[PDB]
Amino acid sequence: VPRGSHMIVKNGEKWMDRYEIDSLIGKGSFGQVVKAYDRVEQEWVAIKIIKNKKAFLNQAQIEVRLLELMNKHDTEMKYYIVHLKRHFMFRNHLCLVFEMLSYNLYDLLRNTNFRGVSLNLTRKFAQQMCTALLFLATPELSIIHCDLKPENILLCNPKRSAIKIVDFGSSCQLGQRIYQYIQSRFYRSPEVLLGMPYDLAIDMWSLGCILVEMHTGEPLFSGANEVDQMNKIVEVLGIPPAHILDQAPKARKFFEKLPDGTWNLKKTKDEYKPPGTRKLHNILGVETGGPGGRRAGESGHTVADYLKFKDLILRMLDYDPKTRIQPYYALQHSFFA
Ligand SMILES: CNCC(=O)Nc1cc(-c2ccc3occc3c2)cc(N)n1
Repeated sequence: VPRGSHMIVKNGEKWMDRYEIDSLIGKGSFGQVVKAYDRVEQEWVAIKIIKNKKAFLNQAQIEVRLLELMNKHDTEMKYYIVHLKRHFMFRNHLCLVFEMLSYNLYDLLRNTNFRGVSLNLTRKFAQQMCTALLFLATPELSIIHCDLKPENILLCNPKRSAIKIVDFGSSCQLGQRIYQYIQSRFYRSPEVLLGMPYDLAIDMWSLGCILVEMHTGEPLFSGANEVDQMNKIVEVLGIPPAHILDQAPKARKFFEKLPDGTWNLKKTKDEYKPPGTRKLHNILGVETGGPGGRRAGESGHTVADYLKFKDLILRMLDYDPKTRIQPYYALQHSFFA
């Protein structure tokens, strides 16, 4: 019986006279993902090997349940989610076999030297991701991904724009609270930072942050910690509405109520641009040739195009989860006309 939690996986070995292990795709907290040739079906597969650890096995069984639940819907919208082919136990690990995909949107950014992809490619990713979130919002699913980031969105094919969402290991359904901390820090919604109730709208917040990053090459809100995260959000979007902060268990982690009932930023221990002064209009370079002016004198990057993109992003980055744009309405936006 092995001591480590990780499965020993030797490149070139063959599992169950079926799966020819080629290479490691990536390692994580959960375990690893290996590229393997399925000799029975004659196709490449990504095998997700879960660590022999109770927390990770629990997460993986939830991910299996949610993926199988999505599998039974007929809609074309379901193909924006990675397809789980099968799962089995092997050398005492849960193994999930997925369709082989290409590299992730962070790798795509690194291949641009973090200068960003075109607004035309950003629009394509945006439409597919809004369609995927519409699928998760199906009432019988009502799945909150809770970890949307460039690394969990993968190209199907390296030469094409088709994408899929992977990793439902931190996911839950509408009304559940399972994990102390949720969302990757850069992509973490205000409601989660403020310890407030969360629904499917937190995934739309993450998408808004991701889409700006895909076009600029840099994270919109790159917090070192939760206080820095909230402060960088405030630089762009201003002090959150009073009706939110007044109900927020963790309002006083970031803000203080003054005697008039108005909220300001909490004092530092002892740096940020004033609230609302880091305008998204200028981050995107709407009037100034796009990010760093590098898009002036390309097509598909007009002021008209940028204004529609910014308007949609700011609807996705609404502080109020009740009024934040929902996938159904985002798809009708003139940005997609
Ligand atoms: C490191 N981030 C975690 C992670 O890789 N998770 C993950 C990855 C994959 C997956 C599926 C197909 C793939 O083709 C190439 C890589 C790859 C990963 C699927 C699921 N459900 N979760």
